Amino acid sequence: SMNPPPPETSNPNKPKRQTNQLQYLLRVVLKTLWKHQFAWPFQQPVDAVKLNLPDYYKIIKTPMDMGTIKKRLENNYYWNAQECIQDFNTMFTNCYIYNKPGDDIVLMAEALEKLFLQKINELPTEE
Ligand SMILES: COc1ccccc1Oc1nccc(-c2c(-c3ccc(F)cc3)ncn2C2CCNCC2)n1
Ligand SMILES: [Cl-]
Repeated sequence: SMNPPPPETSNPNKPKRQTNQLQYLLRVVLKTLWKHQFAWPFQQPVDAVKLNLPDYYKIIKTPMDMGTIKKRLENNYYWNAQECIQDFNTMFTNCYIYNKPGDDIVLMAEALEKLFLQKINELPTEE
C-alpha cells in the first residue's frame, strides 16, 4: 500500500518560540540519539512500500520518526518541550505496537529509548 505523506514539519500559522529546553532537545537529545549505532531505522518515516509492509499504516495512524522531529525542532514548530517529548514517545510506541517483543527492531528502539530517558532526566529547568 502507498506511504502516507510525512508528518507536517512547518506551519506558518502556528506561533513559534525558542526555549532552553527546546534548544537542548535539538542540540543534545536529537543529536545524541541520531548518532547511536541503532538509530538508522528511526531517522526517517517508515517506508512501508520499500520494506513490503502493506499493513504498517493500517495499524499505525500516528507515525513519527527522528527526521521529522529534527525538522520540527529546526523549524521552531513546537511551542513547548512536552510536544517534542510526546513525538519521541509516539515514535517508540509505534515500533512497540507493530512489532513483537524481543525483535531486533524492538531491542533497537529500547536502546534508543533508554538513552532518550537518560537525556530528558537532564532537561534544564525552563530558565
Ligand atoms: C532493523 O531494521 C530492519 C531490519 C530488517 C530489514 C529492514 C530494516 O530496516 C527498517 N527500517 C525502518 C523501519 C523498520 C521496521 C520498523 C519500524 C522502525 C522504526 C519505527 F519507528 C517504527 C517501526 N518496524 C519493523 N521494521 C522492520 C520490517 C522488516 N522486518 C524487520 C523489522 N526496519
Ligand atoms: Cl528479530
